Amino acid sequence: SRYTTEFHELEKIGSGEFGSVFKCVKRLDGCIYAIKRSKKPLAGSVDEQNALREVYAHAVLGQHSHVVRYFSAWAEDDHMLIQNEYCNGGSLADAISENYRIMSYFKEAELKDLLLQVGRGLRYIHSMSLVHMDIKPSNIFISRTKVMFKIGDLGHVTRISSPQVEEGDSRFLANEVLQENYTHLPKADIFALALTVVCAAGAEPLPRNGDQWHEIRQGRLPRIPQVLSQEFTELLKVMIHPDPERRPSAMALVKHSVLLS
Ligand SMILES: CCN(CC)CCOc1ccc(Nc2ncc3cc(-c4c(Cl)cccc4Cl)c(=O)n(C)c3n2)cc1
Ligand SMILES: [Cl-]
Ligand SMILES: [Cl-]
Repeated sequence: SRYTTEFHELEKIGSGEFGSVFKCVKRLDGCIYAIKRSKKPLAGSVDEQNALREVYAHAVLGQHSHVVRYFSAWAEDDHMLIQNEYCNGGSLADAISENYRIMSYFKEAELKDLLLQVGRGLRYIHSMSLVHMDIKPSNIFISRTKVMFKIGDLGHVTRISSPQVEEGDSRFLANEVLQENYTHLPKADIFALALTVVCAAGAEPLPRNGDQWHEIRQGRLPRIPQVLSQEFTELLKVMIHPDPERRPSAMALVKHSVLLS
């Protein structure tokens, strides 16, 4: 078994439809990795093409400081194993839940930092003519010890020039993608990033549909209980503009003074 030969398993850190994710130490280098272990997808299934999008996204991208690093993938014993960088801070979804548990929150400066850093990850992905298509808090990961945010799960990554769109979570989905308009996909990532920051900011749980859903896609920003400066707030609001061309590109985002300050 390559998995057991190369690695010692420390604890399960995720599970779901499939499979599990384990925190492991690699024996040769003594470093900690996250390894996703699952039953090998049925040939031709959605789960397989997700795994395919992921491997081939990595082949294009290689490494970036705001993208969760993909080291290796292999299959053995009717399982698929995917080795990633371990982010010791968990996902942004975890951190938001923990904030509610203990009644903490992200200060405005910390929210801007989140926005800027994920923006930097999108800038790189977009510059390679890819789009992520599943930005949301559970796919943003956190490395600490001083904090780095990284984009995880490239399973929905597709090409701008020949997009195959597996829709993401309807809570974070821009209206034009739902309308099967795939001509501005980088701006769907920007949209979802705005709502991701809004979630991080303490907003009520986002609607999956209904009037509240549609109101959001009209460019109306959900209520945020923290007082944010008006400049920060207006930047979030423009990121969910109904006209995607009025949303900033990631390039424009990471040069924004409100964020760099
Ligand atoms: C620490 C105790 N707890 C309570 C929250 C259990 C879960 O806590 C976590 C601690 C750290 C992480 N970090 C982490 N770091 C990297 C990955 C990478 C993948 C990943 C992805 Cl997104 C795609 C393909 C392959 C992999 Cl390994 C992953 O699924 N998870 C959960 C990942 N998780 C998480 C929870
Ligand atoms: Cl098993
Ligand atoms: Cl641009």
